[PDB]
Amino acid sequence: MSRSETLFNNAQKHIPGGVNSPVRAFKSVGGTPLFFKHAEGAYVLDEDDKRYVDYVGSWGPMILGHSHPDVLDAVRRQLDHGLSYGAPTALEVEMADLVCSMVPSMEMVRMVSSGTEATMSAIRLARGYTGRDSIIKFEGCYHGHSDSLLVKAGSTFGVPNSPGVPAAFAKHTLTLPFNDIEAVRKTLGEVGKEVACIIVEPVAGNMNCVPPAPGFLEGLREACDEHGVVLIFDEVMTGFRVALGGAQAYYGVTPDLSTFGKIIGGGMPVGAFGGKREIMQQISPLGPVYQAGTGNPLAMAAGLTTLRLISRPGFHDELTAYTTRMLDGLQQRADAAGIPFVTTQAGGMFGLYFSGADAIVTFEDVMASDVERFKRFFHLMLDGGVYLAPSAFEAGFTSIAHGDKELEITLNAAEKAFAAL
Amino acid sequence: MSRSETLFNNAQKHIPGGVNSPVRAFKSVGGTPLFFKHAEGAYVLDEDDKRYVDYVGSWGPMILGHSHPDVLDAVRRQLDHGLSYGAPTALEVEMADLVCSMVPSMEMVRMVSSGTEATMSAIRLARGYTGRDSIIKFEGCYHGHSDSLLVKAGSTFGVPNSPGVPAAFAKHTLTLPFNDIEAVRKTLGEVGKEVACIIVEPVAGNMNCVPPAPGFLEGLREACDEHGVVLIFDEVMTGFRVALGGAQAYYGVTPDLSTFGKIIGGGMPVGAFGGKREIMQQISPLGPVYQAGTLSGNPLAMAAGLTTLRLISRPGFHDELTAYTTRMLDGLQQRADAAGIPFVTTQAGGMFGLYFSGADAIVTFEDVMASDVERFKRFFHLMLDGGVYLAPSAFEAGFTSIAHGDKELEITLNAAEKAFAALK
Repeated sequence: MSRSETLFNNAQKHIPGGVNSPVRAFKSVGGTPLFFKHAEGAYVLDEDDKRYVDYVGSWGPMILGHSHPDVLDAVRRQLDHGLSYGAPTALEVEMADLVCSMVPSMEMVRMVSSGTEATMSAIRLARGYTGRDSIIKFEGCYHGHSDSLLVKAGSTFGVPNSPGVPAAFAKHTLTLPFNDIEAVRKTLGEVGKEVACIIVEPVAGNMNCVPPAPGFLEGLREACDEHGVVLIFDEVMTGFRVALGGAQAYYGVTPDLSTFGKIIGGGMPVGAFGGKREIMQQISPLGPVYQAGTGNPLAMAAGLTTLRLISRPGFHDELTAYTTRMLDGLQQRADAAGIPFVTTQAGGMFGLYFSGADAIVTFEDVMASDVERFKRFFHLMLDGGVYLAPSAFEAGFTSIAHGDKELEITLNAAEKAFAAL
Repeated sequence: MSRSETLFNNAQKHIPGGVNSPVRAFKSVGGTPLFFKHAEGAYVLDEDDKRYVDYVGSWGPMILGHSHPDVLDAVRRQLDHGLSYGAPTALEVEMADLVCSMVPSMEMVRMVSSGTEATMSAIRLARGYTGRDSIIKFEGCYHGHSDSLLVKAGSTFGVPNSPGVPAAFAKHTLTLPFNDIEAVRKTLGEVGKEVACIIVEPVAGNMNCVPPAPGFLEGLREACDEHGVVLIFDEVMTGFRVALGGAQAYYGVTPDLSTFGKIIGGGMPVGAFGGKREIMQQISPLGPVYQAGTLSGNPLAMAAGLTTLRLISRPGFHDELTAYTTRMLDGLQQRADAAGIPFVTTQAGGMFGLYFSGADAIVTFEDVMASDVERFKRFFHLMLDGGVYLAPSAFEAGFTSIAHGDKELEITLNAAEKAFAALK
């Protein structure tokens, strides 16, 4: 019995399912989860001293690799001055200025504790700004588990998708198909006067990685313009990763509000929301809209260091090039083994699919892929020293620490895994 | 033009109101906020290098004082392994076991990113467990700014209290007066079959410090038992501070769920919810209820929190905090009396409240609102002049730390004597 199996057994007594984060229980891939105790560069180390090339990166933040020495040094130096205060700091001013200089759509920005809180605040601001109650989201997108997002389409605009959520809290949420601009236009033509905002992951990352179809994001911008709707980009995963200026820069579409995740905290817990000044000015204390969440200096220090380091010229081109080499090598080995396989990519974000589709465009494409084969592939890849996302429905992430040695390990593991399928 | 004034002016361009946390803008006390750059023990240092005796303690977490060397050392050693070295960790098991051993009502516990998300999860679990939709909260209590809590009483149970919140999201939230057990019993007699939970700060901390009236928490427990309602204690501020086992231990009332934060990350952002096993086991992945605020225990918060929780378990820790706090409040009262300034205080362990009021005691939210809030604002700035940093709001509890000793008491009392002399 391994150290991870022992910890997992012991964890069950006081932690539901043995995990604080549900996906970590391996229910989406089978087996018992690995416990980790160390990470460095492109690698994570489990409690049984096995080292894996990491393609989760704590779900996005670790674009510099784990334990980048400049980031760690910045946190170490900040530690001397205290873990937190109850009051404003110069670091928070530096961070707000830097983020708004890097992402032009951000004219003002707020730091909060999480992406979930950032979503709550952004939608509430959109509702306050427009005087409208309803929102549009897309099936397969994730913006946090707040009650009015725990909903599916109504056959009332929405109905709860899980227990503990009152029906009334779902009635203002419309759920439309990702990458279906005509459905957006039709819905806004019918009830657009009621819709405060459209929220979207510009690259979906929580139904595996699904990039936007041609014209989709541009169509959302135009439809929102025409109907007076606030366009919200959820860049918790895509921010500073698909490109320096995020998916909005990469695809050239400017939202009214954006949410950002732990990358701006260099890996430490944090979230942010920001965007057009006229909308942001409604937030307390100068405006009447309450904020969900009430700037940790370690996260600010880590994030400032991280954002400066990834501003090096060519950073995302290098990251993109590694990712393409990896996906190319995977496709080559899947083709050689006769395994239907297709990939998606947006910068340092990728998706792997056991599917015969020519391209993954819709939620239906995702759900139609061979999930059971992915589960087997995941465990075969663990055997080869590679740690993919433990779910067929989660995007993967590369880091600047991934180099020739990690690519060789990854491709050799995949060759053996494909042979065993 | 001080460094803090320059920073506040520069912060306005890209941060709304110049602050990330609205109360930090000093709108509740007037003037412009102090920016801080260092803290140690009982002291905070502003950007102009003035030191203040601190009674905010980062709003609760710093019960050991700021920058406790053993806590900092634990974070430094944990740093050697990465900011987030992944998936479940042994530290998270160690934390869950320690919390449930220290707070016996917690049979299972989850760590999340904030107290706001802990509340969202705990209320959702209560709704799922009971099959009921409505909640009871108390006027003046704060559990996070989620939509269904941004509500006031209806004259439909609740209505939104601020813009951007649909009316439908307020209809299931009932608002009752804190410390009024008879109003709770009347409400449950009328609509109890609709009420999934009562959520309460067992000591109110977000309308200044208002301890529970005799029989109030016991009455909530009896009424919840009678009506099949889940009792939720919000111990984000009271937890590990009113007593080692929280306000639930101090007052001897056991809730069905509790929320925690602040002290359990040692100063780092984190929140938690936990309680009865039958309720908690509904949470994903084994049960059907979705969790708000998933972020597997970030290791620096787990290391800082484990070290903190062990240090505050030292024998007599909270007795020492209480004893300091009583000397301080007695000395403030003496000096206000000497100056002919109406004044009353509240205390619960390492939490306290200062009130410019002629009331014999502060029991209700109306008591808090009736007090002389403008005098508090003047008092706050006079205390800053004397090197003391109180909570910058007449509606926020104050906090003492184990680092507060004779020197800090002397500074605090001498500052207050000068401040009371300037108030009239």
